[PDB]
Amino acid sequence: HKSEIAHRFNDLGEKHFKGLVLVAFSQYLQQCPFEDHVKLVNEVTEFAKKCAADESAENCDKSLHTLFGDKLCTVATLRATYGELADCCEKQEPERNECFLTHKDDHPNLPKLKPEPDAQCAAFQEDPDKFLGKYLYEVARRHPYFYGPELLFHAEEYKADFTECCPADDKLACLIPKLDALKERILLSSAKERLKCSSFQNFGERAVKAWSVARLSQKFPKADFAEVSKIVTDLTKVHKECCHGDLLECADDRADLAKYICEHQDSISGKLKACCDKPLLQKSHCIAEVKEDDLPSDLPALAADFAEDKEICKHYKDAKDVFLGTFLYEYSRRHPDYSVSLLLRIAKTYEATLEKCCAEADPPACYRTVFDQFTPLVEEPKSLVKKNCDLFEEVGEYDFQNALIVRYTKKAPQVSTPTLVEIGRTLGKVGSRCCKLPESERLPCSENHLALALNRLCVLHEKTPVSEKITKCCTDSLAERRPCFSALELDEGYVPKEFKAETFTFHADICTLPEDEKQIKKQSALAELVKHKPKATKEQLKTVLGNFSAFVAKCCGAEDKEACFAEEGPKLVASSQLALA
Ligand SMILES: C[C@H](C(=O)O)c1cccc(C(=O)c2ccccc2)c1
Ligand SMILES: C[C@H](C(=O)O)c1cccc(C(=O)c2ccccc2)c1
Ligand SMILES: C[C@H](C(=O)O)c1cccc(C(=O)c2ccccc2)c1
Ligand SMILES: CCCCCCCCC(=O)O
Repeated sequence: HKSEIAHRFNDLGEKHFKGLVLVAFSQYLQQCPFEDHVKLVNEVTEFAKKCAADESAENCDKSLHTLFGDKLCTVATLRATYGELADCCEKQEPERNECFLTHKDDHPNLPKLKPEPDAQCAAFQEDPDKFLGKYLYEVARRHPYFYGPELLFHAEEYKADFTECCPADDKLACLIPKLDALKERILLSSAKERLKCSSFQNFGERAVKAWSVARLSQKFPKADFAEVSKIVTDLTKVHKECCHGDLLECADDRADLAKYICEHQDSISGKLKACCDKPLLQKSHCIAEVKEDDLPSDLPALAADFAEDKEICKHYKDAKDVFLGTFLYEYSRRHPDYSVSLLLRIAKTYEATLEKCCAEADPPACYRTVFDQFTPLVEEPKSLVKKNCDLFEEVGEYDFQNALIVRYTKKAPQVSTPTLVEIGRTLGKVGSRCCKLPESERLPCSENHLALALNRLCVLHEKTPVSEKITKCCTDSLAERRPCFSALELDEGYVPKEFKAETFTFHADICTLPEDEKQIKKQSALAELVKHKPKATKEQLKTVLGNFSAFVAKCCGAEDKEACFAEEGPKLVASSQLALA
């Protein structure tokens, strides 16, 4: 391949090429308007077309990193708007691309995307290509680590909605509950992918491989070790490329893997039939979200190879990577009822037991009971899910969220109120999605979603560290994160936050808000109560938050709303300090 840009343009096609180039530049240049990005994509596409025609032509032989970085570094007002990226532009490759990746702005703090059914249908009918382009741009610049090919698929779902609802007489009623649905899927898809890039960033490639082996083995328990290894190998390279901004290489390798899985469908899973008779982007997405295959009847007993065999210490010392790899593969297949992080905890415990037993006088008598060391690792998560799902089913999403906000504020009262509310709210919505499932599917649903919310929190903590306890849980071990976070207790060294009257002061503006923005104001007050009175019992806090809810409802239903807030507000504040003693 003489011209790498021609190669990728030839393989991907103009439509997807333009999309992936837009995403690539949007994820870095988050402040630059859409119009300006379009002009940048047009110039890049023109260069690809020229190179596709004559591969010996000017600068066509240069690397994709060279061409990308050179182009990024020609953008108007770079030093002023993107001072960090501007410093990278001094450097040669591969140092320059490495600098770009380091200084990629994680949370840009742009306004929330509000659907405009009338204006967006108009823009869509006017020019749909540009309308889809704008969607890629808006999502890419808000989620800088979003997988290029996956975002193209979400753009198709976005398109499908707007083709279906714009013809309809009523638009708002048609689009909002679909665009609300699409926004959740974007948040989850973005979160899953941020965990993969975070895992690479924080724990390296060996951790991503072990996670993938565990997950694919659960999804494809029919597949043999050599098949899982092949998929994990190819998928890791895909994940590495997409996470490191190599969208063109990534889109191509992802398409190839999807083509391989579907060609070898019969020996991988019987659930891939639906996925494999679909178009390109829909196929890849379907495989990624595919239901776990039925357990094979012929899954082998593991006690013989991993507990009873007299030469395991020999197998461990000599054939280590294969032996531990085979264990993780085999143990994962037979436990779709376990979370990925639980399976990696069990693997780490298997290894640790072999280290100990194989250093001592009679190893076989020692490691014979290795499987029984897993029992505690399975019960701790199973109990917390049973316990939290009982609470959720009793009190509902709102009070469950409030329960979690109190729990975490007490664990980490140094963390900002918005973050505490966001995390407690998110893990509340986990209760809503997961607790209503069959009891066996709860733990994986819960602890896998917990991994997404904890990764979120750990990314915010990189931006603004507040707690050494949090830094340790976030950086020490991927497998041990949730346990480490669960282990945290109320820091007895913490100084109760100085009481600001203004903090618990409410006005009539609260009454016009939708129900969830109302909740957030009160949930923000709950966090502030725990911050001022952290030794207050969970029951004391439930009482006071009740008084705040009663007060808001009373004054929002008043003749003079502002006179009610102004009169009753200070009284509620004063009595609450005494109630939380
Ligand atoms: C509007 C402009 C164009 O089309 O010149 C443009 C610039 C960049 C990306 C894209 C796209 O993603 C896209 C989406 C659907 C069809 C074709 C392109 C489109
Ligand atoms: C690095 C990244 C990728 O490898 O996916 C990427 C994204 C978009 C475009 C290009 C280019 O090769 C390019 C070509 C000409 C001008 C500007 C960029 C490269
Ligand atoms: C209802 C139940 C109880 O009190 O035994 C319970 C269990 C767990 C946590 C909490 C809370 O902290 C809480 C605080 C305010 C509102 C809602 C829940 C309450
Ligand atoms: C700083 C926020 C702490 C969040 C801990 C979440 C762990 C899950 C739990 O045990 O509830």
